[PDB]
Amino acid sequence: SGFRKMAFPSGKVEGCMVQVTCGTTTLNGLWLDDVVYCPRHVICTSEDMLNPNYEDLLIRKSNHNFLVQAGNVQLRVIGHSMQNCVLKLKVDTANPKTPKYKFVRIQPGQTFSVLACYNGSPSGVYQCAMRPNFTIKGSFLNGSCGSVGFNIDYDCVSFCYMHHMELPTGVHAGTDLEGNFYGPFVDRQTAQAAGTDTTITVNVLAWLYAAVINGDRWFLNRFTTTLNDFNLVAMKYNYEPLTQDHVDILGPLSAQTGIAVLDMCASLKELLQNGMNGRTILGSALLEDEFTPFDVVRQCSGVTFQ
Amino acid sequence: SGFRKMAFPSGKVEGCMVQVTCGTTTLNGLWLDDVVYCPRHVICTSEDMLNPNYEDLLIRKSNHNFLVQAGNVQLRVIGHSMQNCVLKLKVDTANPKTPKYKFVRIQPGQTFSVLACYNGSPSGVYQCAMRPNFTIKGSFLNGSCGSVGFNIDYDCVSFCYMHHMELPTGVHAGTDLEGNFYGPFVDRQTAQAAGTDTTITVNVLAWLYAAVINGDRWFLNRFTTTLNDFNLVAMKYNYEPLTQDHVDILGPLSAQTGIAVLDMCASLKELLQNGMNGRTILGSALLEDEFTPFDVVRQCSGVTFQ
Ligand SMILES: *[C@H](O)[C@H](C[C@@H]1CCNC1=O)NC(=O)[C@H](CC(C)C)NC(=O)c1cc2ccccc2[nH]1
Ligand SMILES: *[C@H](O)[C@H](C[C@@H]1CCNC1=O)NC(=O)[C@H](CC(C)C)NC(=O)c1cc2ccccc2[nH]1
Repeated sequence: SGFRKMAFPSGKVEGCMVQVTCGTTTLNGLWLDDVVYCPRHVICTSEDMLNPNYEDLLIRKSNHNFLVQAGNVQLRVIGHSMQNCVLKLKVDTANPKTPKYKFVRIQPGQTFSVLACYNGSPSGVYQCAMRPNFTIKGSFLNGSCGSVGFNIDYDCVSFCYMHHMELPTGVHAGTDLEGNFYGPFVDRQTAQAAGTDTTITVNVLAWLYAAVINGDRWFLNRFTTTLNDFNLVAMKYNYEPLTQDHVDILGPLSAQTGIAVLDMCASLKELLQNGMNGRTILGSALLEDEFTPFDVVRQCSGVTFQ
Repeated sequence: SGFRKMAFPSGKVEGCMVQVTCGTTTLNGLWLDDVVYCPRHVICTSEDMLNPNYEDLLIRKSNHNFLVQAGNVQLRVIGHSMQNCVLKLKVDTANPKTPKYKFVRIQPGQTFSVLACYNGSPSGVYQCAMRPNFTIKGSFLNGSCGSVGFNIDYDCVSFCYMHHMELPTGVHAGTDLEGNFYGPFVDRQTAQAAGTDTTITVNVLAWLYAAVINGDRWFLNRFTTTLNDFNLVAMKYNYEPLTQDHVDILGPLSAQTGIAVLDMCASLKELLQNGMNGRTILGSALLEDEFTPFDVVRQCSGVTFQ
């Protein structure tokens, strides 16, 4: 029993982190096979960062300009290219610790583990969700760029995120491993807006199911509702609209608990309309939206990887 | 910027987890050098667990009764002993992945990372605090026993916790790596009480400092207070009393932020007396007590390990 925000074990990713230095800027890169991947803004001076012409800046660079260090060892750069907002450095040595991996672009509302790194050394791990507005609520300081987000499926690491930026609102933005930003952001030193941060309704419902499974049922009420009526409440509270595919997703959880999705929608409606009256659910005084249905199932049925 | 519950990278510990089977009971063991450590209740039948005589039960066991599997490989048990509530199995093979390690017994209020495991395979990692009442608020199912808690200091893994039990209240109990329980608990299948769960006052203050550092300052008030007066509020709210050593601990954070500890105590007093008025601090509608001063500093100054 019990329900916690849980990250994937981080050992397969730890072995892939390197340090990348160009001039004075140091950040993290990901070393898979004979390629190191890092944020292209590593080539920027403090001045360049305001309005960079990355193509011109990259032109002035040669292989030997890039110091790629994996521990106390220097890798030899034999090639470089820019892909969207990521730099790919070709090196002469395949990473002997390369795990089975793929690059994926995750959808809003999905979760992943971040391995927060500095100077190519892992610092810590935590779980994040890609918000509907394509930001994450992380913990990142200067030096953290190039830290990656990932899921583990079997023995296969799916990399989905590389860290680039912090927004004025204190949230975080970055790219997939092909260098395309999640959301509207650009890699330039300007204050940028993510827009309204809507709540991941399906995730909240998953978490309510988790609560029930774990014996917290006080918020269950006598009422039911309809999708359209529920959503008419959702919209008001900046909740993502609930689709029928969302209902299909929640199906196993509904089935395991004996509680209809629309009944749970009704209980949620009351919580939105009434708040929680200074009570808690799974130790929180707020509705939590950063667990997927999958996350709930896996944690409530003790799934593993290796 | 940003502040998250963060675990240590788990790679050095992943390589130390094995599976231990005796009869039908399977759980996790920790494989360091030529010794595997696991909960002694692995030797129990469902019946035995009610009122076990571990010495008698262990007598009926021989080396060959213990199946220790590290991946698809069986280790050879050449010796067994009981130390308090932990079994030590001597095996013929030193773990080639043994990290630099020590066993420590942590104090109430300190944090550690849990690597939650099933069948000797890591499932996930999260941060916990040892509560004043010697429990932790984890996520553990049947099969999780033998999962370990740890800190990383440099390249040295300090193991501090092994999982044994879930209490009626849904919290968790276990031992140090010498097999002495944290708290009053015993390894028998009886409902056991942890007693009043007091709040780690010094940790709450650390977290308020973290909030300030991160720009959330709304709860700062115009007032100051004294230790004795503050504590007279603490006691009422089941907060651990604040000592002067606690003040010394918070010294750097006070110093970095320009906010006196007793001023912060005053702000805390108002929050205890007034609540939060449906506002949040670092994304929480509750006062958080599972970050140490050290945790705050390290996360706010990006400390690393490898
Ligand atoms: C890379 O390590 C670093 C990560 C951030 C530093 C603080 N927290 C972080 O997550 N990224 C940057 O420093 C980037 C670099 C640009 C060129 C992509 N800049 C920003 O995050 C940035 C610039 C800026 C300007 C106004 C308001 C916010 C803001 N954020
Ligand atoms: C070991 O994997 C297992 C871990 C718990 C199962 C559910 N969640 C857990 O964290 N530990 C046990 O099953 C132990 C075994 C005893 C012999 C030490 N038993 C309990 O946790 C237990 C027994 C019991 C009886 C009444 C109320 C609570 C309670 N918990």
